[PDB]
Amino acid sequence: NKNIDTVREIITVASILIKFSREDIVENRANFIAFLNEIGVTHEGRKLNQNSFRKIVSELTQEDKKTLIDEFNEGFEGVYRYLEMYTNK
Amino acid sequence: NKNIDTVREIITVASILIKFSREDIVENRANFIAFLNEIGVTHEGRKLNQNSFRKIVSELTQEDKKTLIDEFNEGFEGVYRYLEMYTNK
Repeated sequence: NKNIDTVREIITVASILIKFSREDIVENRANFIAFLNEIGVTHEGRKLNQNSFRKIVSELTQEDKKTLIDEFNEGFEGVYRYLEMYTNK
Repeated sequence: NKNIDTVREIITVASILIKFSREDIVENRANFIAFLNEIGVTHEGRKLNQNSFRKIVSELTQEDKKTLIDEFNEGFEGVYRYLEMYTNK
């Protein structure tokens, strides 16, 4: 629906790669975007574009992030340092 | 939010698993539920249970399934064969 929904399922997904200890895929946004289209993570039901990716992950409000922090306590903490930093453009 | 939302992020995560050729996890609902508790797919802001898992996948409407067909073109073709057959109880 909005931005969080998509970040949400890419949080789980990239924590798979963290679970398997393949943080290298996570370590670059573009490689990861490609990876996104490949395994089929969509935004608003559409394919996920390079610019429109960066706006989803980065431009979130504090609210959206608190909502992730509340539901994905330990999970988002770690992987959201990773996801944030690797798309510090 | 609703059942579809749940299946949605769990879909992409299991296409990760078949990307890595780890269909052993996908091949049974229970192993998958365990893995759901691992990576942290939380449904209605709550922990995902064995019975509550089977509802999310099963009770979907034809419209909900068609919704995933339309939004997750490539992915739900593949993984939703797999996902559906392995939880025909």
